[PDB]
Amino acid sequence: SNRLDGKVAIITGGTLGIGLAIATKFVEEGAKVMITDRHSDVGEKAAKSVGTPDQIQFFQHDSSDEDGWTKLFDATEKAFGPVSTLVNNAGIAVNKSVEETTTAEWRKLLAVNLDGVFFGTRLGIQRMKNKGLGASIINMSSIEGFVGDPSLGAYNASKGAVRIMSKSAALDCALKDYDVRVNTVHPGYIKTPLVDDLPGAEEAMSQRTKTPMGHIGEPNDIAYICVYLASNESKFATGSEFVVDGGYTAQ
Amino acid sequence: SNRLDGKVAIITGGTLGIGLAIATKFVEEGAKVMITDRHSDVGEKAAKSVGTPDQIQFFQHDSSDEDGWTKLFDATEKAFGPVSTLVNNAGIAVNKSVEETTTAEWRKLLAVNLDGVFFGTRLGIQRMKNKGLGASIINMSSIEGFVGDPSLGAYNASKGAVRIMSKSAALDCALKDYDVRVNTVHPGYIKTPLVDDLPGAEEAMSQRTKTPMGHIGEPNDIAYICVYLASNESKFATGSEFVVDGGYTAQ
Amino acid sequence: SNRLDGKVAIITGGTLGIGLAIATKFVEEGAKVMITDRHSDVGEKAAKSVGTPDQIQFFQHDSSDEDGWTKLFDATEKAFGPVSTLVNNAGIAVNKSVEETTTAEWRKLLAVNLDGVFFGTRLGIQRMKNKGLGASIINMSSIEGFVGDPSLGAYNASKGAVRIMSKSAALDCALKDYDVRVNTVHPGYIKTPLVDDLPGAEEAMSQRTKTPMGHIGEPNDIAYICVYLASNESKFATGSEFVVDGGYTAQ
Amino acid sequence: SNRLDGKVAIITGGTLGIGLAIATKFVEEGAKVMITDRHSDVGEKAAKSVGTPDQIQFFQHDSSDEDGWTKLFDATEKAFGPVSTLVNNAGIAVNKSVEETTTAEWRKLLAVNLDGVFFGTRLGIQRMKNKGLGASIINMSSIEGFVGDPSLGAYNASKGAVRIMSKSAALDCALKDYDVRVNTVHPGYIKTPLVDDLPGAEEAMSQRTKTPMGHIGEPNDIAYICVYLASNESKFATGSEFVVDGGYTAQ
Ligand SMILES: [Mg+2]
Ligand SMILES: [Mg+2]
Repeated sequence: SNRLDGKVAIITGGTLGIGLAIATKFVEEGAKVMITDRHSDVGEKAAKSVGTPDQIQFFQHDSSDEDGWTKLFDATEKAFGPVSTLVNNAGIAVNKSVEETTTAEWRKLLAVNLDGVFFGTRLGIQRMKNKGLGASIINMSSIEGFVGDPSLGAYNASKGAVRIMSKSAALDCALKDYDVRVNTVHPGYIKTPLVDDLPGAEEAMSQRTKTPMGHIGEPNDIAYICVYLASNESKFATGSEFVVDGGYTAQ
Repeated sequence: SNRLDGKVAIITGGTLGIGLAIATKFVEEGAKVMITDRHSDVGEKAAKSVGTPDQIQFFQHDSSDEDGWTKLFDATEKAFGPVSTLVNNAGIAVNKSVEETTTAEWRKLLAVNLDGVFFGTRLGIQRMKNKGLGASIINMSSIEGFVGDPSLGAYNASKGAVRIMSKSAALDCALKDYDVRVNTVHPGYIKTPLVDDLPGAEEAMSQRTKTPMGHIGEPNDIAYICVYLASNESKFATGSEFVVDGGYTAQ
Repeated sequence: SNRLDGKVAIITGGTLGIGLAIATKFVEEGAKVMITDRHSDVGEKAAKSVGTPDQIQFFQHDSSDEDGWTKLFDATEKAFGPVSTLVNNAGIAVNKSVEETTTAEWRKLLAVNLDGVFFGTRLGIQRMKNKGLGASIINMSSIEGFVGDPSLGAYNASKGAVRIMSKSAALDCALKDYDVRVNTVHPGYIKTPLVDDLPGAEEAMSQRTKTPMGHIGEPNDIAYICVYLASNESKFATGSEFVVDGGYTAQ
Repeated sequence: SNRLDGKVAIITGGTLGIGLAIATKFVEEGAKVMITDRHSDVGEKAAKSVGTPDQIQFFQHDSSDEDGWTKLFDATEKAFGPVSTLVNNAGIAVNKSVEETTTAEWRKLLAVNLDGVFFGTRLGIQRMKNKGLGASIINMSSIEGFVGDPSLGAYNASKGAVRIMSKSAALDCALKDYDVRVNTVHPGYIKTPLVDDLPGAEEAMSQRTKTPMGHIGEPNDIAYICVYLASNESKFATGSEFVVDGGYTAQ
């Protein structure tokens, strides 16, 4: 409890699965939270299921929407004060090999998975630097950021981009003493909407040959590592990659 | 000599520096070559300086231009026969931190560095698969694909994407027995015409803290590794990353 | 608090610096702790400074001493019950390049840094498996396990071995459902007793060219990540590497 | 041809499989070669099957034998002149998980796989530095140096050690302008005599879930990459890892 005391966090795609879990644990640790999503209907209900308006609120926003990012930060700051933590968790997947990926699919996935993370990270640095907030930007990546998958071409590209782009940002912040850390989280297959949208994915990735533990993880598995990265407990961690994949990339 | 016998290669951005060196060594090894770039002035002059039309030719093209990619393959195949080797070397850089990167700069760099490589790789697989050519796609990455640089935000992103996207393509090709290999080359600092126009550039790059050897490489350093990857000598190498950085990433 | 409720942990080299910090946080989180070292004086004094005998105790032991490992587990189990957590933190360093390393120095460093971790890990698996303890083995590595250092030849070797050997153990435990997780922690430069004994050491370590943040970390920086890995919060994390180096390996 | 003109190489375990292939390609490229083996039953037959005494010879030696290393360098230098290339290829494997590994098996495997490579690398640097030979030390590693295997505990450890230890050596040599490069080769599964003796070995290694290409490699696959690393073609490559695993580590 209170591991995130005084923190003010923004979690994109925090109305379901992983995002929702992170929001729940964040509030549980004393942080003010603002979750985002493109569906206001479910948004409001998700925030309320986690806590009261004084601890968590919802803000309709598409991570690929650049201008919206500024409005998202203004609303969050106006409601809870200066933002200190950002979790770029919103993302989509396309079940296509590089060979069979259409340019439309390619641009659509990168708009969210890459441009969106870029927009959030860029603005996050500008808004959270030099304010003694112990700012932390957590960029949700994936095991798909370390290894490839024959049917996740576009996805693999976006995740590999986020992985290294985050290091660049981490270095710049550290070298300029911005008081902003940047790190990536690389979830292995986790029981969530994105995976439960990928035909037979959970069954396939439960096989011992894919996930050594013989089962996939749960949203809280990612929420806990995010709490650590959001808290001052990891004040010396920046530009690092934290994997929680049940052994997937160990073999 | 003849380490690339019978090969037909396409080299984007092969009219200068690294690209030109790869083209030179490729022809030298018996491969038919087609180099590209948007500048026909230097392009046509470059091809002729390497060899005659029967061994090497120039094709004006912007790697970011999707439709052009099909015309590029048709022209090459029409001149030398079925393409068997593709080197995605064309790329640009922006000297900006993630924080100071404009969306215009971001999209412009990704259009060439990411979309361009995606377009080439996707079309390459479709055209070079299942033809007993011993097809090989070499995606030029960088050390900036392994580690970040505070002032190369966008660049880092595109190189990180190419790095993992290439593994995806490598896997799909192998698993489907397409007879197509996909690997990435990660050059460290290389002494090129552009580098010479920047006062103190090579100087800073040669600092022991950056490049342990105390000096940067030359175009041929990258050409030689590309020869190996283009030849049947590396028929068992796919989805791998080959670094030639003077020890940059060793420390 | 109580993030390690019911846990029984063994921490080698837990009488000073990092080890002592891990022990402090562990007890603080409700875990019973047994620290080890070769100096009884400092050891007993250390345990008592952290807590009472019912929560923490000391056991004189050399991690390189194979037989002692069994006595260490028996004493810990006899005092607090079945061991569920093992932190292989004891290690030594030699300031020598590979070229100038004597065979005696080489064997001496590997005896502790490699054999010692092997002994603890091997026995740990045998003793902590299949007991519903949520067992966790944390092998202390280093940034020197990812990158090399011209003056830490032997050290680099032992850290590189621990890094991959741990993945092997992690996989075997997961595939056999031993209820035992294995992960490595890779600290960057940390303000340890040794570092403070070397005039100007923290200075060289703090150079931006080495640690981007401009300063080294503190013992608690490593203790916090160890708490996460020891708790059920990371039940889906195994065979992974967690880095806390102030940006050292990011560049 | 003549890609290793003037080179004088030593290849440990060069009387069979990979080692023999490397020796064959080296001589074929103009290098003088000395192959070693712990045993002498095929040493002469092997060298003679590759070429005449003026191009290749055999020297009985156990890589774990420290003193023998000096005699090996003297014999080679006496026969062909100053050694310029060293390939630490001799190694052994134990099919045991970390949990089931005996201390005897542990020490035995490390003596050859780790100590042996250390002995060769250390002496190599001392003997080949500052002589304008374009010296190159190639330390044979494995995919088991990047990822773990539940039944190769000790093996994983030794390969992870060689992987990082090599980087240390590479840095020291580069920083001190020793004119010695150090790199590692990480073969995936390779069809070797030993493999043919294990029933169903190639079958299990050819599973798509293990090797995406659906088949393992051959000795020449490793010989070719070694030629590149031994020649001046890779004068700017040092401290790097070169993987040829048929896509094993790509997924
Ligand atoms: Mg580095
Ligand atoms: Mg893998």
